[PDB]
Amino acid sequence: ASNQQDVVKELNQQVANWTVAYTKLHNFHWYVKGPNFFSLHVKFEELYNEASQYVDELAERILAVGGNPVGTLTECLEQSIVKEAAKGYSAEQMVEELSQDFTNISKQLENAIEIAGNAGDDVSEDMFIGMQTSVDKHNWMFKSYLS
Amino acid sequence: SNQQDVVKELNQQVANWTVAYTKLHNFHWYVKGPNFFSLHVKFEELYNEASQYVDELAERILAVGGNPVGTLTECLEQSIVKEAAKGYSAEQMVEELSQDFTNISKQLENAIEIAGNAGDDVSEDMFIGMQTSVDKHNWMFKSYLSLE
Amino acid sequence: ASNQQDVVKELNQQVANWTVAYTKLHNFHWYVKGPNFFSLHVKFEELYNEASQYVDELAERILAVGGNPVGTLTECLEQSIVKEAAKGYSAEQMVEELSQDFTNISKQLENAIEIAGNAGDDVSEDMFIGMQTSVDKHNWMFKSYLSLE
Amino acid sequence: ASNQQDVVKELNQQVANWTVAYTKLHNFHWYVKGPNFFSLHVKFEELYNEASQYVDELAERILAVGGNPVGTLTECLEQSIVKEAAKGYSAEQMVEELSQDFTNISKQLENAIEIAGNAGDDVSEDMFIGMQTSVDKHNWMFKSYLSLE
Amino acid sequence: ASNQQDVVKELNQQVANWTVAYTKLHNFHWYVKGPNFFSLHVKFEELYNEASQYVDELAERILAVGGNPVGTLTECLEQSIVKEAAKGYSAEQMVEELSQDFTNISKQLENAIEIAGNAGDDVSEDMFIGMQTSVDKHNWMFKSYLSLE
Amino acid sequence: SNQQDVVKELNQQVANWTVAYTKLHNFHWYVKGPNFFSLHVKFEELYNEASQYVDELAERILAVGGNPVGTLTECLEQSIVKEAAKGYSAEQMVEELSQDFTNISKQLENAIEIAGNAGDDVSEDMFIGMQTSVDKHNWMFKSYLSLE
Amino acid sequence: ASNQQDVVKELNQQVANWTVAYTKLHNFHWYVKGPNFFSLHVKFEELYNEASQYVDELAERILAVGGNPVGTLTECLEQSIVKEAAKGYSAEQMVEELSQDFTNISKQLENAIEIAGNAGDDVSEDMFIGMQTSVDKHNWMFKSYLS
Amino acid sequence: SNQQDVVKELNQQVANWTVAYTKLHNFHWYVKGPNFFSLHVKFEELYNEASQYVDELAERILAVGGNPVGTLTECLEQSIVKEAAKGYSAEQMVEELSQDFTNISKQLENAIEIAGNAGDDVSEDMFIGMQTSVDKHNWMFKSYLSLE
Amino acid sequence: ASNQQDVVKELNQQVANWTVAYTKLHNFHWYVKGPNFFSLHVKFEELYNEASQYVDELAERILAVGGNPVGTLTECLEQSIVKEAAKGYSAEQMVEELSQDFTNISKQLENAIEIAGNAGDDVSEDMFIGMQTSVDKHNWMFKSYLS
Amino acid sequence: ASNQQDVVKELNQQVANWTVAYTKLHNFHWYVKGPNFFSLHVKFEELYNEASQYVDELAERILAVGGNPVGTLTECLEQSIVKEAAKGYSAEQMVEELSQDFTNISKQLENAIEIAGNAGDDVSEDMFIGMQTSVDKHNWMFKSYLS
Amino acid sequence: ASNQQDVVKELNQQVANWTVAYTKLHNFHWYVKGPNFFSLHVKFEELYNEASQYVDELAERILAVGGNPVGTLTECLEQSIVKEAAKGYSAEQMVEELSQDFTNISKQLENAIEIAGNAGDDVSEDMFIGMQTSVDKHNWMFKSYLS
Amino acid sequence: ASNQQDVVKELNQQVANWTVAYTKLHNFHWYVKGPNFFSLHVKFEELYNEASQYVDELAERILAVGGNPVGTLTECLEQSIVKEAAKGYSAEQMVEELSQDFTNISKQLENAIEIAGNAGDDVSEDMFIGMQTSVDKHNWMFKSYLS
Repeated sequence: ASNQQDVVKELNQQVANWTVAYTKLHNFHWYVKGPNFFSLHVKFEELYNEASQYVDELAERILAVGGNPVGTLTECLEQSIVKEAAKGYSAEQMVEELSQDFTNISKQLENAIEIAGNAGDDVSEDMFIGMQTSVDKHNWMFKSYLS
Repeated sequence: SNQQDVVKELNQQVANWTVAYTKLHNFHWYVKGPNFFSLHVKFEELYNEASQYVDELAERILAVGGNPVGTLTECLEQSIVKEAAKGYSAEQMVEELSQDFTNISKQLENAIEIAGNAGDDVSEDMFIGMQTSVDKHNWMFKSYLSLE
Repeated sequence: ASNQQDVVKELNQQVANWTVAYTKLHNFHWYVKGPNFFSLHVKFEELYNEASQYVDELAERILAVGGNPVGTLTECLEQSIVKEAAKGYSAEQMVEELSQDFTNISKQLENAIEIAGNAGDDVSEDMFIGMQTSVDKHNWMFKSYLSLE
Repeated sequence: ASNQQDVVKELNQQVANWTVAYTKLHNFHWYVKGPNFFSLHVKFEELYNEASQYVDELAERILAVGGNPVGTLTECLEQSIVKEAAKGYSAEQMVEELSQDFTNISKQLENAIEIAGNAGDDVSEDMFIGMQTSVDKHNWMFKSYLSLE
Repeated sequence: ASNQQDVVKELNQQVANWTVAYTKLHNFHWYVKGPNFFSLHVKFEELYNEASQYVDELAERILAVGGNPVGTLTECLEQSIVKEAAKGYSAEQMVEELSQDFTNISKQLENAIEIAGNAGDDVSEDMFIGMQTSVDKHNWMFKSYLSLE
Repeated sequence: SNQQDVVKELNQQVANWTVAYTKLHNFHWYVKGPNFFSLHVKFEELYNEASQYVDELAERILAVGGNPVGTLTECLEQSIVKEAAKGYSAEQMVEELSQDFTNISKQLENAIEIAGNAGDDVSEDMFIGMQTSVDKHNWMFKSYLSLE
Repeated sequence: ASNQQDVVKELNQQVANWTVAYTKLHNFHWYVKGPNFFSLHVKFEELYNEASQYVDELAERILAVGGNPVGTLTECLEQSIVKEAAKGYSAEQMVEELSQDFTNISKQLENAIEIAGNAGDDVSEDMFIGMQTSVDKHNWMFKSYLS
Repeated sequence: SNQQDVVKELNQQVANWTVAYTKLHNFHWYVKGPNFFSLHVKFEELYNEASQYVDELAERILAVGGNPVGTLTECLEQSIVKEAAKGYSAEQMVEELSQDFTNISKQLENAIEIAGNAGDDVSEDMFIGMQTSVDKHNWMFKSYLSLE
Repeated sequence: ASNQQDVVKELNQQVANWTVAYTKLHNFHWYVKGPNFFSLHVKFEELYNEASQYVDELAERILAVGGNPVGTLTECLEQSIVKEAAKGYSAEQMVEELSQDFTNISKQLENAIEIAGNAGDDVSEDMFIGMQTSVDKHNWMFKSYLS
Repeated sequence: ASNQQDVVKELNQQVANWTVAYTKLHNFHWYVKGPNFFSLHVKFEELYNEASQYVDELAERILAVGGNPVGTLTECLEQSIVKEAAKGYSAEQMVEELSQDFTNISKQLENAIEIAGNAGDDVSEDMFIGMQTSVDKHNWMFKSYLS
Repeated sequence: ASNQQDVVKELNQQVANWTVAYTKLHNFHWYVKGPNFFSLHVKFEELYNEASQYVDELAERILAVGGNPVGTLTECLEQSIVKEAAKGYSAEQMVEELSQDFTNISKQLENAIEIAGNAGDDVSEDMFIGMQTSVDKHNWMFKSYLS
Repeated sequence: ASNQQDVVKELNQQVANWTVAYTKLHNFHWYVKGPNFFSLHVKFEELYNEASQYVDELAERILAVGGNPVGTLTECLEQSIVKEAAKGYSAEQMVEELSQDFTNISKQLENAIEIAGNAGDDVSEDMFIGMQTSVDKHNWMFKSYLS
């Protein structure tokens, strides 16, 4: 079975993931090179803007259920399954890594949705579903770019 | 649970928010103190949100062939939200809204279960959307009330 | 010689009328049926949105003159000359009733305007005038919609 | 135990339904006649604009789960439960048919929602819910427009 | 072989028609009655706003070719093929008359277009085309509204 | 004064502004001189304002059960505003508009008194609103005309 | 009885009042301190923006009736019943003073409305009524803040 | 040429663009490669433009007393635009759209002549407007396809 | 008779005219003096903004028919019938010259429209008609300003 | 006597100048007459709105550096090099006076910029530069209007 | 060791400071409590949005001068003089800490401005000035809030 | 020979550069081809719109300091270090040339900034800084596009 604290853990996992992703997306936004610079430069910004929205939405949901949203970078770095950007990525490698991150995040969300549903936290469940919706959509786009 | 059970839950909220709509106007008008400007506006944002819920849930009832409660007398009879009493401080207004939102969120948890079991996933989704906002506002109310 | 208190009474009478009308308009907005559904469904919403504006305007004026705006539905139902919706109304019957309500309100406003002016409350007087302007305009539209042929 | 493939089938069923409906709504938008012309002419456009949004949303979800969205009109006509417009429909008959279509679609969506949930595709499930919400709402309006008196 | 002067005559004919129509549309906008009041009340306003745009466009074109735009109501009433509103028109009769006016104007425009082109005034020709486009479109809507059943 | 007396005053303005609407178009088209750009636009702003008055006052007449003048022939018969003559300088156009606005403002002062005495406070308010704009524009016209 | 010149005097009294109030509101906007700084800082700006609108509206009405709007600070300082801001006001004292100013102005307006009406200047009368409407509304808010 | 000949030309385009509307959705969904983001959006802009043409030309047919093709079966029977096949590269999608636009522009040149000769200057103007956009887009397609 | 290349020549003639006019309008926008400075200063900007739109519209039409739009100032200066601005123009002289330029351009457009129509290039024909529409309208305004 | 205090002095000089100018511009806005009425009437309003922006910006900067922004009309009239409007100007005289005021202000700003830079108050220096940019631009327009 | 490299160092110091501040401001935005909740909750969001703008602006300037913008949270935490949020602050303590951070940042900016100017990097200098302008303005507000 | 006249020289150099660039950017906007057509086609338009803004801003500043802004294409071609477009470039070559132009312009601006500052023309200096900021930013993007 699952309880409210289990959902808070799932919520914080995402706050952590997207806080790290927010910076990695800035890194990619700044360092991307090649013929597709203009498209990707903007696409990465659209993505980190969406990431910041998710961070705030999930963090305030944690507050709404009486929990503590991870509020330090040190904590986010410890929990996040999204790793910081290495050095020297080509445009292709950046999209490939983001695609893997989104694949991993979507998988975590499938589990988070089940946990929330079983805990009776339908609000958090709905938030995870909305996030998975956009994550899966963007991932399809990444894979198409890479095809 | 069946469709009529869900209609009962939908009307329960139409009633709650119709009463809350006027109570929020009351608080909007009578609020006093150094936080007057912030709360005067906050209460208006809340009653605008309340009117949206009333129309949304009422039209969902219509969409499933039911009759939305359309008189104040009926809303007063079904609402778990009380009308404003006489004389409140800003602190007391936010405390009461917190009580109301806590009560409504609890009622919604059950409504969600009933809608889901009846196969009314649309109404279920509407209740979830409402509970989302209700819980968010409640956190804000409790934060405002915290002793500094 | 009317006084401020007399004006507050007139202001609350309208707060009550429009609070009741606000919900009656939702009722008509939801229950209207027939070939004119789309137009009326929308028109009734425009009307209750306008009703809410009146309720707030007049209530805050009462506050501006040191009075107490009626803050409960129970009190509104007691003072309102606008009665709650009954069951089984056709679109035509809904418009007919709103027209009668608007005719009644406009008449009350004529008296309220006189009272406010006599009391020297020119601000409340102006608010009643603004309301009567819209009420009469809408009533002409209702009567036109209801005209035979 | 439904699987992803079963959900894609449900998603394409709707892509097909709404692609056909998109054109049927243009037909009604163009051929509607009578005293309610102005309201219906516009309402039908709002409906096909909404239909186009559904087609794209569901098609891109199918892509997001690795499937193939039906990309031809021929295929859509084959799967769609929504049939093309016939000749000589009055405004009332148009609304009656759309109501029947919406009733049929809502029923299909109830099943699609169950399939998606059982398969663990909560995103597609949510999309079907959103669609059913609007379909049911519009249907209530159609039925109200069609009500006698 | 038409000349610029012939085109100015065609331009003023329309300035006159639409100036008269501008007021006739206000009349219909004010006097329309019946269950279609809300839709028609608005439609007639959209039409006179469009009429005002035509009057200014064509008048300033006449200026652009060195001519004199008819600048008085008396002159407009003299040239206009659009007659002023009579009393006691039902909504249906109003739409019927506007349809006849639009049919008459479209026919005049067909000739005006030919005259402009023959005179080498391709700008005025284009303006007449734009006007005929809208006139014909509106006329189809009027005729659809008027269709029986 | 009674309601019909007020309707007469309302129609008087519907007539005035319907004629002024076309005269302003005339001035809008025929204005010439170094101030062409400013006046060409100013006259358009004025006729747009004129159309608003016509519709507002006409619908007030409808709201009191009267018949708004709906033909140009009738407007020409009741208007105290003359149609544009042939040949004006920019200075002459503004001078005539000033004359018209002065005349209308005077007519409105009486209309306001009539409406008030008849108990038609709504029409009175509409006349006041119009007089407000009319007087403001007239000051601007006179300023433009002042010798530098 | 009252005449047009009497109304012009009433109009100029307000142009003067609000010209001085415009600056006092800036002073309060700049010097307000305390926990309510953010709300009051903005509220005072909204008020001086409204004040500037009144100054222009009433001044141009004076022009419309053939009068001369007070156009110098020296003149406004001589006529205004609104006094310039002292030094060291607390947030509470600022609202208290504005409330007194609005009370005084509303009282002047009641008289100005009567004067204008008796002079047959219904346009100016209407302008005074519109001003009194907002002045009374804001005063209610000030008193509520102070309650 | 007569009015019915023009209606035939108008319906030919309603058919073409109704099929193109769905093919553009197809390309919008299936496009892949490093230019995915630019083309994904470009194709959407194109189908939105396509829907505008369909409604415009269909209502022109109505305006001349004709019957606009209102079923997919009829559009497929009259369209010179083929439905998307299975499997395209980004380059192949743009190449096919270029072929379609070249074909449509040629068809429009004739439609324009027919409309003009029939005295249907309104339909002629609509065809010209469409050809304007079609030719502009085609230049862009060819530019995208140029070997670097 | 006329062919597609003849139309391209007409299109380039206008691209050239308006490219030169764009700069002359800036010159007038900057150097205009006198009591009407504010009106003309803005009017000239509105005109060069419209000029830039025409340049792009006609140039891309040339591309659409397979031609080469004049893309250098040297070429535009060689083809343009609009001459660069002299020195010391009064406001009146500026409007007078623009009026003459518009008269000349409208005359060229009448011929360009005939050429395009005879070549079967109805799209280009329509573009010339739209340009002549605005050119004639603006010229009427110039003449009225000068009357 | 400190450098920063000298900068505050320069900031207050401008708060004073523009507070007085704010009212003088209303005066000109109301009393301007002649064939250029419509243009100047609006131009003067655009100028006082701009002036109000300066007063607030500079006043709050003074606050940002721990100083006291002049918050009374009495004080402003004492420090301002901009004098109140005299009686009955012609439109030409109004523009001539504003041009002289702008010339005087720009000269003061040149000094203020050097004082701010010398004191290391680069923020205030930047604000003075921004003001001088607009002042000089408007002055060029005034001179052009005056021929 | 070059002057331009010293400027990049100054630019990265700020990218680091604001990246950390971005998250600390989210923390305060989420955890703030008390009667001033509504005002501070929004104020802190306005501040982190502003912070995100700085990070991108400065990061891309570093790129414009051929440098490497710090693109990892790990790096930012090392260089930032802004420390992560501690446990359970009162609203007053949150504002007090931000005020100290802003005071520290403004002091760093004063130096960065001189370094940039000395290196002839006037673009970076201007960016630092822009940042200092807002930082100082916000700090004045924080201090006013704290009395 | 005066310092201010040297600044006018620097201002005109840029008015000339950007007037020529305005047309070269239209050329590239029209003739660009290849898979990056859509991105570059729009990017080049954004650049010429920006260029038009510079020409007007700098031209009117020259006017603000009593100078004569170059108002003829003939003059611009003579002073501009930006050369007109050659025949048939590849997309890559277009970006390479713009990058070199931007590098050359930025270098000129560095000098112009020092000249303006030395002459005490801080307004012109600020304008040059603003231009250099955008030029350098665009150049970083061009270089990134080129790998």
